[PDB]
Amino acid sequence: RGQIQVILGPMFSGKSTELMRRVRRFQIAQYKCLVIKYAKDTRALPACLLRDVAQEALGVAVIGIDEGQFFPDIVEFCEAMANAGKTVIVAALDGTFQRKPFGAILNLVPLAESVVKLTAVCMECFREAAYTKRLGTEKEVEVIGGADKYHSVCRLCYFK
Amino acid sequence: RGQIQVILGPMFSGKSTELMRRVRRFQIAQYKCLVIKYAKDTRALPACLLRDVAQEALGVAVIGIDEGQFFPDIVEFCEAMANAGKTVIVAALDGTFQRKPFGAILNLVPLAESVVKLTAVCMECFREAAYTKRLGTEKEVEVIGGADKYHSVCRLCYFK
Amino acid sequence: RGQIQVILGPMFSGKSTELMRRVRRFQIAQYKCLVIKYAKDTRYSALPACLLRDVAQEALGVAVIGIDEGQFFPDIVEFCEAMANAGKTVIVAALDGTFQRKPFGAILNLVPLAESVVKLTAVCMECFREAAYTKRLGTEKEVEVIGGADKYHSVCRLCYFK
Amino acid sequence: RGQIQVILGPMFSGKSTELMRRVRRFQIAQYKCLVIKYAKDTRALPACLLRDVAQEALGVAVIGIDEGQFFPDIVEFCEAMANAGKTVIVAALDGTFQRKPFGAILNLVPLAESVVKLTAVCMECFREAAYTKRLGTEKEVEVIGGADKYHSVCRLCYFK
Ligand SMILES: Cc1cn([C@H]2C[C@H](O)[C@@H](COP(=O)(O)OP(=O)(O)OP(=O)(O)O)O2)c(=O)[nH]c1=O
Ligand SMILES: Cc1cn([C@H]2C[C@H](O)[C@@H](COP(=O)(O)OP(=O)(O)OP(=O)(O)O)O2)c(=O)[nH]c1=O
Ligand SMILES: Cc1cn([C@H]2C[C@H](O)[C@@H](COP(=O)(O)OP(=O)(O)OP(=O)(O)O)O2)c(=O)[nH]c1=O
Ligand SMILES: Cc1cn([C@H]2C[C@H](O)[C@@H](COP(=O)(O)OP(=O)(O)OP(=O)(O)O)O2)c(=O)[nH]c1=O
Ligand SMILES: [Mg+2]
Ligand SMILES: [Mg+2]
Ligand SMILES: [Mg+2]
Ligand SMILES: [Mg+2]
Ligand SMILES: [Zn+2]
Ligand SMILES: [Zn+2]
Ligand SMILES: [Zn+2]
Ligand SMILES: [Zn+2]
Repeated sequence: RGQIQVILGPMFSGKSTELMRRVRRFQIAQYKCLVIKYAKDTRALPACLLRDVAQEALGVAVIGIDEGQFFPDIVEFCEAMANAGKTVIVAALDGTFQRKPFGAILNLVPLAESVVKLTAVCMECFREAAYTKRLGTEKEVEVIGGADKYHSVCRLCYFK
Repeated sequence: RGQIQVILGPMFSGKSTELMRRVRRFQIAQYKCLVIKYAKDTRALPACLLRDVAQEALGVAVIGIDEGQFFPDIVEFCEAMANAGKTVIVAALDGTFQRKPFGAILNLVPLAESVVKLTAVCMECFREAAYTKRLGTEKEVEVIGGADKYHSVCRLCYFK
Repeated sequence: RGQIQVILGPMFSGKSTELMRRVRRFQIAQYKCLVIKYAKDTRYSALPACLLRDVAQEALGVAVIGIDEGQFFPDIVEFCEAMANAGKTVIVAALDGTFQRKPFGAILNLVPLAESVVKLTAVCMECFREAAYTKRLGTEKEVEVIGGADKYHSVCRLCYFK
Repeated sequence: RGQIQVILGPMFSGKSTELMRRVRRFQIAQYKCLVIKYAKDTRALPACLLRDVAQEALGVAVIGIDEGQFFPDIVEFCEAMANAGKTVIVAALDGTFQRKPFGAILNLVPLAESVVKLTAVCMECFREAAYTKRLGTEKEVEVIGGADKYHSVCRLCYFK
């Protein structure tokens, strides 16, 4: 009985922490677990493509993926692992700094048995934040960074 | 202080009921409300394009949209209404009978402050259902119908 | 495989609507369902009862039981626990707090027995932010006073104490 | 604008982890935070009574409380702090090993703006667990321990 669970939200909403909470629940109950992280975010197997890690994932019952937006093969991997009877849990940004779909990640939603969107605190007005604002002027989608380069932000502060 | 809330799920998960629950909360507190329904679902203003109802929506504080996947202008409408300070609540299928994104509806996710995926009961094995199976052989995406044409289904029953 | 699900929240949060949404999911899938309402709440908008024991026999022939306004049944705990242990799905909509923000009857005893517990939210009728509580408008002091928005406001913390 | 949030669940459901997730959200946004833990669970200020820690809590905007069931003054403390404009977040067991209310903790529910009940994995059948079973024969409520002394369990496994 396989499954895909998706944890969405802006930056600073605790997506990775929620991923680990969910994974630890199975681990403490003696399930074999594997967590995959995107190798280029360096601020628990590192990977750039999920296929590079698929043999390790096959010998496990529960798979966690952190920063799923950066994996070009996120959809085919999760779907194949869930159909092989694995529980797959994915933490990911739903939107880029432009509030557009981040990579292929939203194609998981129609495939998922569970989808949640977490919330952050607006770093500018301190209300609830749904979005991520880029502070600099860089235009490319992939720019690795933390609170130095990004603010979690509400709708009003996003457009300010 | 505008916002977009999205209620996703397969068929038979009570998306419309949850939309009404949320809308009634505001209405009981004296907010002016408008509910829009897709005119072609024959099975509360009917509409085929949201632009056709934009004038009525402008004089209201809370807008509910049922079956949002069928409006080709869902994204621009919701984003415009939320930026104009309105609370927009959207009930929508996330997936077609093929478990692919239904129209443009997933582009709302990165723009929404709240996203939830509801669950149905599998009509074939009676466990939790996340998907919709088409019973017949028709291949086009838009085919209006209820439990006579569709089953809410789990992963296993979907592929049976 | 029985179950207790609990839907909490202040007044005007849509607890009854969420109850019905959950019950209809099972019904549309061919499960036999029963909904029980508190007989003394005769407000405009499904078996009426004052004690859940009085409808136990009907409940035994069904797979899914919904209970509206569970706070008013003195036998809520033993009924739900017995039905869930007999393999039924029991769904309970109830106020968690009185107008005094105190536990409403025996209803919180269900929480340690329940596999699912949610607390819904209302809109503050005085400042229009999120409301978690119910304020009584009049001066009556007894717990049980039936009424709607004529007698009660859903209210935030600050408006509750105003 | 003060607030009480309550995180309930059986053992091994990640209540502490969810508490920290929520606290870190505020901290990363520059709020002053304090976390209080029950001093007698020695498996972040330790305390036996919340009143012993009330002066520290007054100089802070966000207060987290771990294992709230063990503080006899949980209700008056949280209510007082929330009315003073603080955000109070409480992780706690809802039920003892006998599935009875654990201390005074349920009296927080009618005072709280947010209440959630987390789930664990059944350590005996591996389905969803809502309860905690004591493995030994000791009869007193307070017995500190982990997976050595307790299993998270479903309804059926609880009564087996
Ligand atoms: C918004 C955005 C982020 N990023 C990068 C910045 C970060 O390195 C990474 C975000 O990782 P996350 O793990 O999503 O960021 P986080 O740790 O703040 O979130 P959480 O607390 O929820 O775990 O993605 C982009 O490259 N492009 C973008 O448009
Ligand atoms: C799955 C699927 C449904 N449909 C149609 C069938 C229905 O008429 C409509 C589904 O609308 P819904 O409002 O999703 O159906 P519902 O009433 O069961 O929903 P709920 O109980 O959650 O309120 O879309 C398609 O046209 N194509 C598809 O691929
Ligand atoms: C708060 C409170 C309510 N009541 C009564 C008033 C109502 O008759 C009943 C509350 O029923 P509800 O069904 O909780 O109220 P509702 O129908 O407005 O809420 P929802 O939208 O969530 O369904 O209890 C008391 O008798 N004493 C009290 O202290
Ligand atoms: C069920 C139960 C637990 N305990 C004790 C045992 C532990 O020391 C403590 C457990 O509190 P928790 O913090 O709930 O234990 P946990 O670490 O499993 O929690 P989580 O993973 O959700 O963060 O309570 C009792 O004393 N009596 C009881 O009846
Ligand atoms: Mg991260
Ligand atoms: Mg519908
Ligand atoms: Mg009601
Ligand atoms: Mg703990
Ligand atoms: Zn802001
Ligand atoms: Zn099935
Ligand atoms: Zn208010
Ligand atoms: Zn079990």
